[PDB]
Amino acid sequence: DRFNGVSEAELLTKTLPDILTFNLDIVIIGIAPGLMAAYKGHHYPGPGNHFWKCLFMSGLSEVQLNHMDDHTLPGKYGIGFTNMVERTTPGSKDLSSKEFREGGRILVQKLQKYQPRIAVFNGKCIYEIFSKEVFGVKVKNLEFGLQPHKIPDTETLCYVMPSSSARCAQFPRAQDKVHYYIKLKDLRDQLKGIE
DNA sequence: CAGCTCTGTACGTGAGCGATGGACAGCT
DNA sequence: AGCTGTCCATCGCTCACGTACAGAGCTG
Repeated sequence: DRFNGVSEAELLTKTLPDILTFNLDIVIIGIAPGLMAAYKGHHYPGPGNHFWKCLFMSGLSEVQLNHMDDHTLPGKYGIGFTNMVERTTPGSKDLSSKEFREGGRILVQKLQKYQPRIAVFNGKCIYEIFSKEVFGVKVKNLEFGLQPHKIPDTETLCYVMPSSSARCAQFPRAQDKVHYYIKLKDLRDQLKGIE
């Protein structure tokens, strides 16, 4: 067993709650919660996931944080959390086309409410669907980083990063993703100097 | 033909897991 | 000196909130 006696079937019935507030700077949008997040009730508890490590190596967090700290982030730092698909999935390749499109609609309504300065898509696959469904734009070479469109009727920017999951071989280490988190830290700073 | 879409497949790290064995202490 | 167990170091192994790209099958 990997979940201390809790069956994987029980975990798929559990959900992970969003941590959203008004006047946030950053909203971290994951694909869908995984088995460990459903179990813990916290964001990115995967012992090999790069999220908390990249958030420190980049300087967004001044100390080395963990999943139990996610609830302190909206007030201490200005970071929020939400997901494209709400349902617990053991992987991104288990989700269906309809599910993501249902999620894209429910996600855009959330962003139009809370209105963060930057919406961070923790995964490229979810921006592919979102761009097509919300902006009617399907481009050949989709890239990471700052995107050209703002969330409809808001001033929220769209930032895309490789998934913090250790699954992708194209960015094998946390060190290989850290660059996007630093460039995100710069965008937050550039925007915070509005005056 | 040229450009598009949908789908199948391969790819690097490092963390946790269960199996295994060598060190070492306690007892004859 | 012989025997027996526990502790822990370590091996082999799988897996993680994906990504990119080749190719078949469309379509203009």
